[PDB]
Order: sequence, then C-alpha cells, then structure tokens
Amino acid sequence: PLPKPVLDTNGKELNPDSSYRIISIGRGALGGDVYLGKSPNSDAPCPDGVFRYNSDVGPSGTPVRFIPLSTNIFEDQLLNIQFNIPTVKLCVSYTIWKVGNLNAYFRTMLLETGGTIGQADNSYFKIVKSSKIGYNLLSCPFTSIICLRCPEDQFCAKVGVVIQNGKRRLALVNKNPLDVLFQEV
Amino acid sequence: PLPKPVLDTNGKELNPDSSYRIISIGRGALGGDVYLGKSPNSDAPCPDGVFRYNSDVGPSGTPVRFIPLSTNIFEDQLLNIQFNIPTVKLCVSYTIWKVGNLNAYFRTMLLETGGTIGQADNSYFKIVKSSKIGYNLLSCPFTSIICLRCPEDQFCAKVGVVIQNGKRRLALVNKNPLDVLFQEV
Repeated sequence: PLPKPVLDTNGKELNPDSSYRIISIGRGALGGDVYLGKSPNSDAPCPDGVFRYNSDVGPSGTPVRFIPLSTNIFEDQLLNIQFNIPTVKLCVSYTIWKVGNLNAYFRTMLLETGGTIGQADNSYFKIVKSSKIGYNLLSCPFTSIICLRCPEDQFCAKVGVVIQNGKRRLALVNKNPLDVLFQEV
Repeated sequence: PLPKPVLDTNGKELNPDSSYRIISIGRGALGGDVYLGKSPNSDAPCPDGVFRYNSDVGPSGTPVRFIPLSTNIFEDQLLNIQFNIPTVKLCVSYTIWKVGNLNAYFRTMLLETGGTIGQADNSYFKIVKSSKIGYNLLSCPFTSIICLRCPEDQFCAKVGVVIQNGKRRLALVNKNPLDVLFQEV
C-alpha cells in the first residue's frame, strides 16, 4: 500500500502551507460552503461553530488549513483542521476544529472550534474518498482511548449535517456524509 | 453461540430483581468495593461519582442493580447499572450510571451518575469475562453513532481506575481493567 495524497479542486495535491475552502458537491439549494459561525446555544465569547451555508449562491466559505502528523496531507490519516482567518483579540483560540460533548437533543457530537494541535484529544479528523462523489471528513475523537477491536483501536465516525436553528451544522452522522471538495484560495 | 449468563459470587445467575455489591478480586490495600461518592470538581447538587474504596477493610460497597435490554443479564450485552439506595429528594435522578464528557486532564471519560434507562446515550455498559481473573465492566458510549468497522458499529472501552484527589475513580482505560465480582446482598 501507498499513502495517497488528497487533491484539491484543481488536481494539485493538498499543501499544509496553503488554504482551502471546503465546498460541497451538491449544487444550488443543495449546496453551501463550510464556514465559522455562532452557535445559538453556545456560551463561548467567540464564534465557535462549524456550519455550511444554505445555498452556494452567496458568501464563500471560511478558509481552512490542514495540519498532518507531518508532513504531507494523505487520505485516511489523522490531522487537524483550522480556520485560517484574522481574528479579534479574544478569539484567537477559537479557530481550531474539534468535536464537542455529547448533545442529547441530536444524539451526536457537533463540530466546533476551540481545539488544539498535535494532541490525542477530540481535534483529529481524516480526509477520505466518499462512497458517492468526492471527499468525506471523518472525526476520530478519543484517540487516547482504546476502541476494542476497532480499526487501529480507534473510534471514527463520518461527518455530516444536522439542522440547528435552521442552519446546517456539521456533526457526526451515520448516513449521508457531506461530500466535499477542497478549492484552494 | 449461546448467551452466557453472568454469575454472582455464589454461582447463582445475575437477577434484575436483585442487588449486588461490585467487589474487587484484589485483596486488602489492593482491594475496595465500588460505591457512590462526591466528585471534588463536580457542580451537581448530589453525589455523582463512581468510586471504589482504598481498602476492602472498611465500608462495603453501594449496591447496584442491572437492567438488561430484557430479560436476562448476559455477558457482552448492553445494559444499565444503577445504584440501589434510598435517596434525598433532590438526588433521585443521580443514581443511574453513565459515562461523562471528555476530561482533558485524565484523557478519558469518568464514570458518574445521572444517566437514563433504555436510551441510546452514554448509560450503557457490558459485563464480560476479564483477561486475568473474573469480570470486567465495559462502557459503550455513543450507541447512536456508527463506529466505522467496529464490532457491531459500536465504540466500546474497558473500565478501570484513575486517581482523582487520592481516590479511586472509575473511568475508561486502556490497560489494567478493574477485575470484579458481584456479591449479592
């Protein structure tokens, strides 16, 4: 086997020194880029939610960068994701992606910022080829805990969307993973 | 294959209508029964921690009962665990076992009460034969989420102990599962 690089929308392999919008395969009303927004029921002083827009006809996404376990961004390998945008004084820490605590109402964990880099917590993801069209994000929370008889003793789950206050909120799901592409800025 | 019943300390199969102390295989200073205690850094109005004592020479455990997906308590099957003791007005809800949010300092989830019965949340456990001597408790949090390519798409982990304020606190661990027996009251 060989580590397979993840490609952007233009075919050029993904680069840690570059920034990408996470854009959806689906089009129009079925479309909308990932971005940083405010969770209605969050107490954080900063915007701390990972959302995708309701249509692709409007604002573009918030750019992100990917931080592999060194040194190349490959498929099926743990990495961190971080919004790459300038930030107020208070919010410099609310930029690294992470998966949150169990939410009883959605029965899943929601995607948020406030994570950390290079640590065996809830900030690790994977990029993998979708079953349908393109790429899926995977969340691998709890890398410090042995998942008994799991692929590499690791709990991983697909990233999809739930509706929270009539917005699309990225979260762990079972079916209908968000199919995405990475359009370099 | 056949469902194998879990046995108590006397050989009689485990009964949902009965109560058991969870006692350790280890003896003396290496011993101590599971019980309900107060978490130092918890804000709950009630005692909400699952601990084992520091020696078996002293107080006995807090009795628990087991609530299978009906109708018999078998090995390797989801169930709920609940302290069976009389309770103040406020604390009637803080009695069902559950696994808590990720604790950054211990890099694991701790065992607490305040869970619910029969719901696909963080209140499910399993009893299984230990690798060494006797029984292990397993925690299967997030039964609502597909663990990709995991045994029955389910994240499960072993239950052990961490030291919190010089007490033994039950929590998800990788090595050294708490080996236990069930001594009927």
